[PDB]
Formats: sequence, C-alpha cells, structure tokens
Amino acid sequence: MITVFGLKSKLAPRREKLAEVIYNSLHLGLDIPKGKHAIRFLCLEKEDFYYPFDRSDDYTVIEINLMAGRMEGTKKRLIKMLFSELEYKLGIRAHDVEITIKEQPAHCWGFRGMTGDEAR
Amino acid sequence: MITVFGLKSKLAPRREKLAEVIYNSLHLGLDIPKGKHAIRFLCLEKEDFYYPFDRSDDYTVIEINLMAGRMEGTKKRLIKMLFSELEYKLGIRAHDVEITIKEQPAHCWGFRGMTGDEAR
Amino acid sequence: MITVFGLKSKLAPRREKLAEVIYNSLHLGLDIPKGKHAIRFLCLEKEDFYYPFDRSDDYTVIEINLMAGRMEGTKKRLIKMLFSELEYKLGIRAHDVEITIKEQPAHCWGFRGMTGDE
Ligand SMILES: N[C@@H](CCC(=O)O)C(=O)O
Ligand SMILES: [Cl-]
Repeated sequence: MITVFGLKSKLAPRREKLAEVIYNSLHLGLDIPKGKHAIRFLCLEKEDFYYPFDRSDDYTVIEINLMAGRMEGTKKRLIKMLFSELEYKLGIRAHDVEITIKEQPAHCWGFRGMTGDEAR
Repeated sequence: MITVFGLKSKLAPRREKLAEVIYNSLHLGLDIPKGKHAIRFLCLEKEDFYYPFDRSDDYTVIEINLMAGRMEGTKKRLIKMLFSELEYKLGIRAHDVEITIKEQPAHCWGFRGMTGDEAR
Repeated sequence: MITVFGLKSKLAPRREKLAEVIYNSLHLGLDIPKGKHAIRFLCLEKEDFYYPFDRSDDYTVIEINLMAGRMEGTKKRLIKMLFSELEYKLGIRAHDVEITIKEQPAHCWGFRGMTGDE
C-alpha cells in the first residue's frame, strides 16, 4: 500500500486527482495497471504536522511500498515522474514534495492467499 | 509495532477480534506472547481509502515490523497463518488481505532503554 | 518523515516538547539542523491502540526514516539519546518507548525534485 500524508486543508480536496496521478505514474513508470494498488490518504490537522521550516503548507509526503526486484533507474524514474505529475498537474512544487520507496523481499509480502515469492 | 488499516465501518467492529488473531498468530507462529507487541488500528473514512478496484470494502492491510534475523520460511508461515486465521475467524476473504513484513537490523530498534542488538 | 504515535490523551499536550526533543537528538546525534526533517504526530483513541499489556498508557512509538549511509554506532546513539530525552525531559519512561530506524537507499528517496542519490 501507498500512503499520501498532508495538511488536511490542502490535501483534502486533492484526493481524487492524486490517486489518478499516482495510478498513472505507477502504470506508465512500472507497468503496474491502474487500481492494482491500494492508495491511502492521511489528512493531518495543523498541530500534528511539523513539516520542514523552509517549506509551505502544500508539503506532501508519499510512501510507496514495493516488492524488491526493480532496477534503481526504474525506481528513480517513478520518483521523477511523480514530481512532474504533481507540479504540472496539481501545482505542487517539487519543493514541497517528499517521497520514499520502501522495498521488502517478495517473501515478506502476502496477497491473494499467497506470499509474493510464490505469485506467478 | 504492527498496524492494521481498514475501512472504519468494517474494521471498528472487528478491532478486538483482529488483535486476538494477530496476537494468536504471532504467538502461534513466531513464539511472541499474547501482548508483547504493540498493535495499532487505523480506521479509514471512505474518502481516504482507495483499495484495489476489484476488492471489497473488507480490504485490510497489515504492516508488521520485526527485528531482522528470522529465516524466510518463518516469515512466510506467519503470512500464511494470518491468511487462514482471518478467513476462519473474521470471514475476511484472503483475497481481501494484504500483508507486508518489514524488517530492520537489531541495532535500529529501541525498547526498554536498549538498542535491539544489546538486548539480552 | 519521522512519526510519533501515542494515546491522544497523553500525546497531544506533549507534541511541541516532543518535536523539540527529536530535533535536538537529530542535531546532536546526526548533525541534522533543526527543522530539516518533517515530524508527524498520530494521536490515538483508546480503542485503536493495543499497546503491550504490561506497558502503560504513556506508550510511545517513534518511527524514523533515514537515507541509508550512516554508521551503526550513530544510529544506536540517536536511539539512546532519544530514551534519555523523553524520560528526563518529558517523564516518559524508557520502558514505555519503542523506536525504530528505517533506512532506504538514497536512490529510493525523492525531495525538492531530485532523487537522494542526486
Ligand atoms: N498491491 C500489491 C499486489 C496485490 C495483488 O497482487 O493482488 C503489491 O504491492 O504488489
Ligand atoms: Cl498512519
């Protein structure tokens, strides 16, 4: 599952589009078909979000979990794509975007009654 | 800490039983005593949960964090048991569950004042 | 992003002192200037927080995400400094504190339009 964190005031009305944008970059960048992944939104109240001092209220954190296996370039590509999509499609400046890809071996994944190393 | 993510209407009512099942499979499958582990539940509002298109409102994500060291087979067993247990006790179709085990080096953990590598 | 999880009744009044302490340990332990990292708080309802049964409702979990690279002893320092700070400055006993440092390769990070390895 992918999670997007942000101040509720700014993130709340941006949900549908951020989902479309991520589903787009996952497809276009990793060939994962749209809707294949779960996407969650966490809308923060002001007092819970201490974003970095030099950033703005649009500060958006994206956590992406993948089964380990891809090349660094492919991972870098999705990060660059995500920045572009956010800038040109939501007005969120790369400045205010933070992203992290977390990977775990296939055998640490479980979906559809199977472990990931056994999915075929 | 282990986190369970699910849609509020479906997850809230099952909170108590899921903790038992998780404590049960942690105990039963890894030897961790009913309650040595923190378990958190995050109840999502519908607008915040884009589970995979073709799944149901019963979609439940489980994130499990452990100190590294167990063998691959041990971790698969845990995932496998969690699938069975949630099927039989909660009636959650395995197709509706996603699980990921995240592991971190012992020295990256902290509990009861020590670093994980120092413990006992 | 670093996240701090705790019972809302105990965590909410602690947020500011808690951010200061994390910024302080990150600066002294890792040389990271205050305010460079985002800190998030997740205030829990009693119903959602099954902390271990022999623990107390002060139970606090801290997840720290770092770009891989630092030395093992540095990571350990940071953890030990955080136990100090929280107990002696917030009164939260080290037994009621769980911490985990999660590291990802620089190429897995993205900020200010760049990837961490760039
Ligand atoms: N969303 C899962 C795959 C789920 C499925 O195969 O049904 C992943 O991160 O790989
Ligand atoms: Cl969360």
